[PDB]
Amino acid sequence: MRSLFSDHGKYVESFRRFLNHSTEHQCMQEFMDKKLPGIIGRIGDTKSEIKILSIGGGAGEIDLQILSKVQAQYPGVCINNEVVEPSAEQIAKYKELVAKTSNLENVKFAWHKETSSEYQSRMLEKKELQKWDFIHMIQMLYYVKDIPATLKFFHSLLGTNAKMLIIVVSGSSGWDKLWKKYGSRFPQDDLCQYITSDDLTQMLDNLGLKYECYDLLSTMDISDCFIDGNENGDLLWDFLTETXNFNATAPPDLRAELGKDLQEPEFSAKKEGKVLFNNTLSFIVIEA
Ligand SMILES: CCN(CC)Cc1cc(Nc2ccnc3cc(Cl)ccc23)ccc1O
Repeated sequence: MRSLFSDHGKYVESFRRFLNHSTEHQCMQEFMDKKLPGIIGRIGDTKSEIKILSIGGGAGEIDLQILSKVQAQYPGVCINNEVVEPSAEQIAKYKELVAKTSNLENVKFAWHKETSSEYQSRMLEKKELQKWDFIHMIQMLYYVKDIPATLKFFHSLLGTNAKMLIIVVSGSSGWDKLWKKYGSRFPQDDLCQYITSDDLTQMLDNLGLKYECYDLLSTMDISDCFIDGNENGDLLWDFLTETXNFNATAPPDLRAELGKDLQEPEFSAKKEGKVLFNNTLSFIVIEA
């Protein structure tokens, strides 16, 4: 088999179906509306500029919502939103989104086509480290080589009253169960780390950083995954397994097995007929 990250083709397409078959964005949006305002309430205090660093910003749809909340707390204040993203493709999409979005006059965007790691190296050379008021790393620590070094470095970039938000799947999610029970069944992955909020809180504890973690239930409708002849299902199987052509490249044993307990209370829930895989998310807020 081959990590999904490989075939850029389906990698991007399996994710598309994921969002259309999950509550991932609704969950995040819920967090931005109910919890974020309170979290960023003082990051702009005494500042004539608010610096926001988006690590791993994809097309920026969540980025803009966060910006929305920031502007709401600090009307009139210029916002400098820098985005660190290696994909020239995501950057292009992010830009087009920004161009079609109204009420962004007060915001200056900057895109850095590189990984958080490269960004780190480049900054460490500079005469001095620049501070940020808000840094967010949404669903991307999975693709980082050195997580503790990333957490420690970006936390060191936090200014006075600054905050750092991290989002990854929760340790109580179905992903955690899925990775513990079938982890061995798959080959080593130099392109992806299968970590959850449990791994993060452990690293944060040892790092001695102050943080708070909130969990919000989220679901992934994996119904189509149980219909042999279904294009969408097969795509969901790739995402769910972080594997290129899973059904086609995976031992019938692993396949038949997974498709069995993927319907167990252990991994999913059955409501309205649908099979809802546990996609519970964790929102981690770190203080300067
Ligand atoms: C390695 C693990 N899986 C899930 C636990 C994590 C994971 C990755 C993502 N991000 C993505 C996965 C696959 N293709 C993608 C393609 C694009 Cl253009 C942007 C983000 C992607 C989103 C949610 C999520 O939970």
